[PDB]
Amino acid sequence: SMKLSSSEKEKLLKKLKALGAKEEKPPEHAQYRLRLNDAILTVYKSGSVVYGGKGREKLKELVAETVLSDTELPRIGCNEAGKGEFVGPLVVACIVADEKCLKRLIELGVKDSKKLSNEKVEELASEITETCHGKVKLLIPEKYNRAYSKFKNINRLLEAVYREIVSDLCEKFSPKVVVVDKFSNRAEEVLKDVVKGARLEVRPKAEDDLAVAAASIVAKAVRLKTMKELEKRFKVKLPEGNTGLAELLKKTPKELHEKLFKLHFSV
RNA sequence: GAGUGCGACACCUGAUUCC
DNA sequence: GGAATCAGGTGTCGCACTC
Ligand SMILES: [Mg+2]
Repeated sequence: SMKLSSSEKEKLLKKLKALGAKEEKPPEHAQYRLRLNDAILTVYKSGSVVYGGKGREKLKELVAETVLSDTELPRIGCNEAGKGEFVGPLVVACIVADEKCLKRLIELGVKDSKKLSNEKVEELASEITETCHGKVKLLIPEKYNRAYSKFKNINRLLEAVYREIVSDLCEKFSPKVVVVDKFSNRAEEVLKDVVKGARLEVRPKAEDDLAVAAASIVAKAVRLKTMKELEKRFKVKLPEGNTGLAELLKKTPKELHEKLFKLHFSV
């Protein structure tokens, strides 16, 4: 389920009441629950909005209208995966959302990839990339390790990667807003001068933004796909996160380390 | 030692909808 | 009994940064 902002929750509630919806007793941690005919809408205090009952089409459209009314388009959301994992690639993804893309993300109930299973992520990423334009920078470990040699700091590397993608996408698409996770204290500073006239937002919990969340899903799916390829390529079994790393280091032939791991890590 | 942000991974428990 | 959605919480492992 997607996450509504504070203003959207309030505007959605008013809108649904204004066309007759009946308030019902909300479940634990929910803000409100409305019935419209036989369709149920539940909005959690977190902002997550959940459809229930039957004939959910009218509810879905009303939510879409609400989110569309206060979301400036076109916009870009930016996110990375594989940053803190010793094994496998670093992936930076940016998604450009126009109206058709935004409506799609809403329909899909898109949210932060951290809250999604692997199968859900792969499924959603293909739905996303079928509708939205975007750009992905993939750094498999062999490439990552070379890039890291020049930067000697992951934030500096991330800055360079984001700066290039965002600059190119802004020149091409000229969005009204650019939103990105605060991945370093210097990220705003680096991105400020490549976004042209767009409003730039660098902030924590950036995945509350639909386009940022869509980007987290794409970046994560690219990582998962690459992890599988690395496994078949080097005939090795790999953990998606940081588990069993000391043993994995010993098990893995030394000449494959630069091809599988982020060597600068101390694990 | 304690935090913040980013990246995760692995679990527990409760609620809701539909069949 | 099955599919799914949400929420509150626990632990572990990394890079960067602050006190
Ligand atoms: Mg991410």
